[PDB]
Amino acid sequence: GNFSQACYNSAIQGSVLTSTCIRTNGGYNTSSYDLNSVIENVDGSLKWQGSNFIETCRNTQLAGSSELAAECKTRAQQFVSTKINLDDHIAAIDGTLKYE
Amino acid sequence: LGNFSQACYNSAIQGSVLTSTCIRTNGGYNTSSYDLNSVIENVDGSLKWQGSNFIETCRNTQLAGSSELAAECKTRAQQFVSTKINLDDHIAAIDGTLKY
Ligand SMILES: OC[C@H]1O[C@H](O[C@H]2[C@@H](O)[C@H](O)[C@@H](CO)O[C@@H]2O)[C@@H](O)[C@@H](O)[C@@H]1O
Ligand SMILES: OC[C@H]1O[C@H](O[C@H]2[C@@H](O)[C@H](O)[C@@H](CO)O[C@@H]2O)[C@@H](O)[C@@H](O)[C@@H]1O
Repeated sequence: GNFSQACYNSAIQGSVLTSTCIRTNGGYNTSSYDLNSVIENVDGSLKWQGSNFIETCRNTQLAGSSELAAECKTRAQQFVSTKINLDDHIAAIDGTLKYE
Repeated sequence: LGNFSQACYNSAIQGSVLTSTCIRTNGGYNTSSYDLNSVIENVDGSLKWQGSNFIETCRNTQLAGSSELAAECKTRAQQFVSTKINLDDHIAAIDGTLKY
């Protein structure tokens, strides 16, 4: 992961991370990644190893340079605040965001 | 700058998914899909960017023209109204793949 070490100007909109990432040989590339493919809402907590969190979470934002923050529903249908460190698994490879 | 439709053909919408066949940077074609539920919200019956999960409260999605998502979305008063959003605002063709 550790995309924040290779990328700047990051943003979250919905479930999409956008960032400007350095290419292997010099310049930069504007990249995006749909985190809904790799993050699950498990009883109100954002977790890796699943998908589809955006269906039951709201108010997604980037906190700091690499944390996704949101408000997600528990199984009992109550919203709680939750965060996950995207640097755990999101990398930049030759300027493109990828899940590792 | 979005504008995928300038490089893409045979686009279709099914549920929240856009699929299109786009010309690659150096030639040939690639087909890819994009889950618009990641980045479009239903705000009181109107589709808007800067949110997510419109599909939960919208139905009858289709492609209008070459780049417009048309749908019927529920207002706060719980009635379906027609709405459209131009996917060229934010969806681009990047070397033949749809990206935000
Ligand atoms: O329904 C979509 C939802 O399914 C899964 O989440 C379950 C649970 O962990 C959630 O707390 C509640 C919230 O209503 O929904 C499900 O029971 C996950 O796959 C989740 O990512 C997804 O949004
Ligand atoms: O419930 C899912 C729904 O939540 C949000 O939409 C709200 C509002 O704008 C809609 O008009 C009504 C329709 O019932 O629902 C909510 O109150 C948005 O996140 C929307 O994308 C989503 O489908």
